[PDB]
Amino acid sequence: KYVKVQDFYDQLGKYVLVAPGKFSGTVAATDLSTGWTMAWLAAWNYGDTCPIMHHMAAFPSPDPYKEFEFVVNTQGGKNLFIYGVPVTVGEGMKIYRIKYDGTRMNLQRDAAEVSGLGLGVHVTITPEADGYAVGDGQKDICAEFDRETDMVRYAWAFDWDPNVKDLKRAWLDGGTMTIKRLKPTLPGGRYDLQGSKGNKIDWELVPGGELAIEDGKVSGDRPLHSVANDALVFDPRGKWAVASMRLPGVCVVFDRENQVPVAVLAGPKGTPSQFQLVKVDDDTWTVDIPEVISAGHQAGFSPDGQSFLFMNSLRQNNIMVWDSSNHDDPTTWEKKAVVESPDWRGAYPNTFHMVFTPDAKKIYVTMWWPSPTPNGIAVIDAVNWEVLKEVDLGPDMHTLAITYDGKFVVGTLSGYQNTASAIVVMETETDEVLGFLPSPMGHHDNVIVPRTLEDLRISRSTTT
Amino acid sequence: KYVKVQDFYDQLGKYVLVAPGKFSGTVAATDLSTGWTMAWLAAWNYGDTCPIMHHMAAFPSPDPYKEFEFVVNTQGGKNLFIYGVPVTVEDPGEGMKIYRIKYDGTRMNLQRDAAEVSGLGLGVHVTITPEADGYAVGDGQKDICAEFDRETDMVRYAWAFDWDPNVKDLKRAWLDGGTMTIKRLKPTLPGGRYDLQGSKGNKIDWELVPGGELAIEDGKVSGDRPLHSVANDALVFDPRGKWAVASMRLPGVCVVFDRENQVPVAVLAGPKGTPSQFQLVKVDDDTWTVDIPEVISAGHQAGFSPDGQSFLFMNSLRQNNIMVWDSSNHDDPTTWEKKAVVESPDWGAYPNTFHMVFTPDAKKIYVTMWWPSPTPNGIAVIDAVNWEVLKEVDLGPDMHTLAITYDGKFVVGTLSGYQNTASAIVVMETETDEVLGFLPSPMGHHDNVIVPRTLEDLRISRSTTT
Ligand SMILES: [Cu+2]
Ligand SMILES: [Cu+2]
Ligand SMILES: [Cu+2]
Ligand SMILES: [Cu+2]
Ligand SMILES: [Cu+2]
Ligand SMILES: [Cu+2]
Ligand SMILES: [Cu+2]
Ligand SMILES: [Cu+2]
Ligand SMILES: [Cu+2]
Ligand SMILES: [Cu+2]
Ligand SMILES: [Cu+2]
Ligand SMILES: [Cu+2]
Ligand SMILES: [Cu+2]
Ligand SMILES: [Cu+2]
Ligand SMILES: [Cu+2]
Repeated sequence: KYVKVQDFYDQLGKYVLVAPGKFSGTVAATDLSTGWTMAWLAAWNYGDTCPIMHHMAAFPSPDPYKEFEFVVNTQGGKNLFIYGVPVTVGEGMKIYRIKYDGTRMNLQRDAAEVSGLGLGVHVTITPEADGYAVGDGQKDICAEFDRETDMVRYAWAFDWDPNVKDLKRAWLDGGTMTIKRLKPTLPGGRYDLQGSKGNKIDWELVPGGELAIEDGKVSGDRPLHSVANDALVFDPRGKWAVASMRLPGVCVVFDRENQVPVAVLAGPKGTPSQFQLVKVDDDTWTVDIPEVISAGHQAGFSPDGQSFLFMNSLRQNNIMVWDSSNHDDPTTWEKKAVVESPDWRGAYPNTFHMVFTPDAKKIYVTMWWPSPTPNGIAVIDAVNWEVLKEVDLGPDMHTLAITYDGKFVVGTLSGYQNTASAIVVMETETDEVLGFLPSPMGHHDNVIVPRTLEDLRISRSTTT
Repeated sequence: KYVKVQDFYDQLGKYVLVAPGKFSGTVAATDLSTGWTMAWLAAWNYGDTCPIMHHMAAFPSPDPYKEFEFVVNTQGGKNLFIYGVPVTVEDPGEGMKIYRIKYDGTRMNLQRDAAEVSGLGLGVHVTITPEADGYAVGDGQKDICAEFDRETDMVRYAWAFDWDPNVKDLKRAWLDGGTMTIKRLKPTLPGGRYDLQGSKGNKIDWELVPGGELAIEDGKVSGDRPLHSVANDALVFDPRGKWAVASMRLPGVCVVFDRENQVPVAVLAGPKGTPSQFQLVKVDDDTWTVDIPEVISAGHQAGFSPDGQSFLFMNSLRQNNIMVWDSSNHDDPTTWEKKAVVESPDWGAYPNTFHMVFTPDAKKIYVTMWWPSPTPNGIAVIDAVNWEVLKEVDLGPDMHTLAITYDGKFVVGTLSGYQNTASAIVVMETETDEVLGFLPSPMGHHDNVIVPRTLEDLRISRSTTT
């Protein structure tokens, strides 16, 4: 007579959802098979004073219900003032290490404290699970870190040198981006880059962002020199990592072990496949970009690593795909398809998160707009590189994760920090929305805890 | 062939849940007909220094999807060190804020701290007046309660309470009895305002915990005046109007008050094998006393059936039961006689039974069964016509409040993981009392409400019970 919600959870299998809350200041893991919050943690409790918990990634655990670790970072400073919240008040850029122990979440350490390097945007796990990487776009630094020591393996620092020394034309009329090896300054191999240290801009570029800096609405010490770095993502086949740079519309493919950049991929339609990487000294490389056609954002590899994706955003909205089958040489990576839609012609929507099915035949991609247009999810034919369908969901759509058996896509909507928020679930057989679960959180990220190294091919490792 | 969770919600109705988060420092509204959080707020975002969001009560609105308003308080100080979380801030904000918050159909807005308006900060239960024309808050660290005007946030009246133990050692301070003083608390600053914000007036440094009466007796509760505590909890209202009843955990008595004339009228004695009442004696225009010979159990949960004929006060700890008064004589609460106890062979020291909700017809009540970790907590279903336990169901760690859908169809509760482990929203239907399931809830809720539509709704919301 009465409808039981456990009938709903039962289909989804034995999977743990974890998501950070941005302005809520909490991080929260959820049992998708019973509907319980297994545990949550509020950073304010540990003396954090802008706990804007931002991006996160979970390491594989052979049994998440007994134990899992993940990495979650924060933002602070003037990131507080960006959204709808009439705030009346900490630099953020903390890299917290946290273990769920079968019962509670336990803060283990701040790794930006250990390493000396604080970084505010995407967190990713290595394909080996022996490390993680973070990027930040206020400092324009990404680094891989060791799992065991929380020390930096390599860090890279990026600078824009505009052709036109004015914020309106700084990117459009092109210029030169410098790829620089960033080395420690402090005793014991530590950096002096915690919190604010080394910010070029006093807050992260939000969506629609590149215009705000162009038009001068974004203060800081060096905005003419921003490239806004977002993510360092991983080739699921090892060796390579790719740093995405939002403003000049490029990714750089780094060699992981040899600690060198190897290819610079060009994002927009109307550019070749790659630009031309140019060694200056041992620590320094450059790349010429005659004009920037569009700012890009989302990047990621298919889980077999045959395919490599960048989202152009705003000036163009599409998905750029490269042929990445040659594991051997990323200089040989060539454009193979572009994903466009008639519905992508305007300034919005934008496509800033994704997940693949494990068989590499579909992607699911978020579709973002400011209030009030509702946001949603496009389904991508990842073989034919075609839009299959677009379902509208609601306000402020963020990330997408997928249960590892390929069956459900678990997403977050985060209400611009001030309105409706939720977890949406979508089955992947016929892509019907099964519905929404209460998520009183500002999530800009979400994971299902993975069990295996292979699981990470579709977690927060290969894509953001 | 897939189950849609939308079908779960489609049955629930057009109801809107609100719960505060305690150590999560957040408050959220959930739409029970869709799954969505409608909005959430994070107090830290407003320079709140200890955002332990604590008790809440919501005002009726013709359409809560268009607008509702609520009241939410905070705790600060050594309350932070109470739980399993190894908080690291040693010298936290004082809490005792009283937030007025409006949901405008899109978001939550912090209106004002009513405790800054009035000068009177209070940390425990928050309840709405049944004319919905104000609210009340109580507090067991400073043992004061008070009704506020909804429109000015100024105090209508405030009562301080103080204990004078027969035997002046913390072990015997309540068991060997004593005398409680009820004192009219008048404002001492310009603008009709009190000087009682933050930790001001604290007699002990934390609200006593369930089972806590022992911990204070043993000298384990620090503070200025631990011997002079009564641990006031709540000021709940007769839904017929007229009376507010104040609950005192350590003496095991509730004081009935005339809300319009601002005098106490009765003192109801909680424990089995005490009379109905104890003699309320008048000293002067501002001061009453009552002698309690000996205090045989601490009490906690206190409130009224939706029709006002019954008033309940749960003994907790030394006895565990539900004490029930014949409260039908709305003209004269000196005539309120005990008519029944509720017992259970499986009640006690624990479980501790510290929240309740009635059905709108006043036929059943759902009461919380609380234990420390790891004993499963849950809900007991009571027969309120016969005064018997019908059923108990096991749910999970750290059960807290109960609300009910206004058609009377779904009890909706919260479990709060001790601030550190599992937490959820619980749905249970009232026709045959089955547990329909759980909804993620990442908060340490000590309260939750369903936003009422009418004045009649409130009789089964945060107004009559806590
Ligand atoms: Cu982000
Ligand atoms: Cu310059
Ligand atoms: Cu991003
Ligand atoms: Cu190879
Ligand atoms: Cu967004
Ligand atoms: Cu973000
Ligand atoms: Cu996002
Ligand atoms: Cu209903
Ligand atoms: Cu309480
Ligand atoms: Cu004394
Ligand atoms: Cu209470
Ligand atoms: Cu009357
Ligand atoms: Cu509790
Ligand atoms: Cu409670
Ligand atoms: Cu409480």
